[PDB]
Amino acid sequence: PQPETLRRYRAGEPPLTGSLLIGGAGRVVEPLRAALEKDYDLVDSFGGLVFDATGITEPAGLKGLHEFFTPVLRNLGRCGRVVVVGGTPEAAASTNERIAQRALEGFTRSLGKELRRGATTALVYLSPDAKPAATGLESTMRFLLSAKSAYVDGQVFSVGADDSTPPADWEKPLDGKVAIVTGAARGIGATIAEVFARDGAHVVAIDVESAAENLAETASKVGGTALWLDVTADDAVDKISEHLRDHHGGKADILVNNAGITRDKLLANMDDARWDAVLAVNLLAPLRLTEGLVGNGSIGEGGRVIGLSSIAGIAGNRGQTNYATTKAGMIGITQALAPGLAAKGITINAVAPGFIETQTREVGRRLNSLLQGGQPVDVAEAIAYFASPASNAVTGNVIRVCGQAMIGA
Amino acid sequence: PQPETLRRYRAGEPPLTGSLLIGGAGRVVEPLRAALEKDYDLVDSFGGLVFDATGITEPAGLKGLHEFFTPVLRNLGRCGRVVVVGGTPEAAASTNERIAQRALEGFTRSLGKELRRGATTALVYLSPDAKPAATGLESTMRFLLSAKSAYVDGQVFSVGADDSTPPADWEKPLDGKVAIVTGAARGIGATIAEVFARDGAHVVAIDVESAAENLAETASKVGGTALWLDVTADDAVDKISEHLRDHHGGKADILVNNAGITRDKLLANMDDARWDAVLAVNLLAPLRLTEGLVGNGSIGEGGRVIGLSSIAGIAGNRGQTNYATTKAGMIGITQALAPGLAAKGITINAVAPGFIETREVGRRLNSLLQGGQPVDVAEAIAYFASPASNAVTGNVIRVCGQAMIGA
Repeated sequence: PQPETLRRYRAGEPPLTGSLLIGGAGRVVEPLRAALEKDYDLVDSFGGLVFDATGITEPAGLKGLHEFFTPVLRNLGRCGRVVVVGGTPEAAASTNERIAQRALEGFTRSLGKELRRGATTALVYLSPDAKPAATGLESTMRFLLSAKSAYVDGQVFSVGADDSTPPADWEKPLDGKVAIVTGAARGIGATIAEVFARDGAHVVAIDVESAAENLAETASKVGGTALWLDVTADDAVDKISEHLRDHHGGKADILVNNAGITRDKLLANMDDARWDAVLAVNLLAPLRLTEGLVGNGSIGEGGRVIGLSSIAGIAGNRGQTNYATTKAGMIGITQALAPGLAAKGITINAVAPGFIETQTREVGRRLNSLLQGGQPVDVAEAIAYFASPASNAVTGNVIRVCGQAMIGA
Repeated sequence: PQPETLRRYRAGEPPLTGSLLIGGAGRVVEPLRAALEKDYDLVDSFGGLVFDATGITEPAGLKGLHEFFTPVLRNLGRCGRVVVVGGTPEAAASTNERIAQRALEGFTRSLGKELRRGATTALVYLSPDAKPAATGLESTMRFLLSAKSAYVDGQVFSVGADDSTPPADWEKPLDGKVAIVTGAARGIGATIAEVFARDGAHVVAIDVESAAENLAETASKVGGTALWLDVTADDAVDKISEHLRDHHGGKADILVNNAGITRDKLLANMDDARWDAVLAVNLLAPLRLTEGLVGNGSIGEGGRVIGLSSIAGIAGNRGQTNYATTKAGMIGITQALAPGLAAKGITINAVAPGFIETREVGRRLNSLLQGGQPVDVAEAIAYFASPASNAVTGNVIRVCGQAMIGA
């Protein structure tokens, strides 16, 4: 009983390898069909199973989940996508509807732990205030119903009421956009830059001076520019804005707060410098860069801020009272600023990676529904989803990229 | 690292095994000191370490956690208690403060994973509209700072703004209260009935007809009354109301929705009966009983509803799409009904047990290195049931020894 080689994004291929079945009842089934009609193969294997649960307003109606899924799970293909779409529970028209809509999460997390051959589950809630066409839902569904979401599993997405505008080209969604990526010389940051450039964006790649030639290498590979910077410095916002003005028209559309450090130590053995330095790089700097780049006009309307939280921030981790406080605080930034940024036309989100390959580890690779570690592209893809200019109805969200890792809160 | 023999509640014993250090800065350290002064040993080990974080309004201020805890952890006693008290992040007076208070949860859960010898952590949030005396905070701090909270670890408790009255005797907190406990013939339900009776309550023990014999025994052993019936039936609310009318002036103070069943099957193989039975017992019935008993005034002002969720309903489990959906549903009832019930002076909360002895892998995969005991789940429920926990509602607390599994 072993790990599937996971399907990942490749130019030119259809989003799903099988057909797309949209079932259930409520307000989303018909407009989603109309929207996905021309790029997806509507009803082969099922590449995708979508259930509209928005019509379920009492716990007695949860039966529809069973009635829809049980006959069709046999036909779900390799790396197939299961998504349940509900109404935001707090916004339901009754306490019965709230209970039912909330119950949907026990279902989708459980079904993630049953699906085979790299297939995944997700739960998406849509505001009851979205218009009937649900154009604000489309970027979320397109990311989920595709190879891009390869390592995102068992999670919950929250879409608001606003309408969206599709990008000129769904395969080039970040075309014309300027994106700043911190910690961009290596690892996940370098890959965010890559996936960003692939989607059409011009990247400002930031890292510390010691990451020298590595930062130039990334910058060259992605067709962007290298900016050598300590993000904790008093003058970081000024220097970032100066580079924007000198090389990118004074604006950025996107900021990815990817740079991060660990200094693991048990609390009983913790020193001031290890606490402070991790707090400075991981929490204080992304807060200062977000408030300062928005505040000086560098990032404005249509803007996107994505932070890197992590599983240790949600579940805790031994020797990481410093790091986990900062990753929990990243979630705080994301939740606290979302209402203010909305008022300025900016979204803010966070991606929380689990076990991702590449510079005990055995357990860490195995302990998830997908039976394997993730790849840096898997995290980059979740982050580009949020960066989309059609993702304006997504804000306040924290999405683990973890293979449905067992560990949590 | 070996598992510790966990200290559990026994009468006449001190709540903590060493002294109680209360530190930090904000609106809570002083009034909390004043409240716990006569019943605790304020400052031989530390039996408890409480840090007031409410003063922290910026991320730069989180260093106070370390400055408080780091020097004193050396002396934290066996089965010791660490609690950080913060201010509800949603209610913060600035986005900086929300961010800093939100961040406290990475801190308490990571520290849960470091603490040795049985000792546990908790985060408590207190509404910024609570009065300076913080009397609504007292039931939660007293549960946490005692042996009763033995298997609760790494969790997050949410206290509102309302004042509270202490019971006449903190050791008999449910004296003169009437409690309905479903699924009470055996197991966790029978133990809830016992702990309730220990705490001075009159228990109305409910279970099914086939359990009539076992239910009678339990009722006699706790000094309560048995009432067998099928909680799914059209007449359940009537039979219970009728029973209350007879024995307890038509009124119950507490309802515990403990009855629940599993019919495990992968969804690909799920049949109608296995889905429907599990939904009916575990979700439909508790809801209908709550709404019914509230609806006819059997549960009124001072009321307490407590539901059994479980870790399955939070994290999911293979072969439990039915049972998980019901247990997430119980969290749904908790959260959805809290606002309207609060207007009637009733709280509603849920406990979500982890691995409880009643196999090798789930026993050990928690910070406490051991499975729980049915008493540990009972205590959590009795904590919410308290007449002094009226400022505690809409909470979901796991009783899992800080099991690694989660969402």
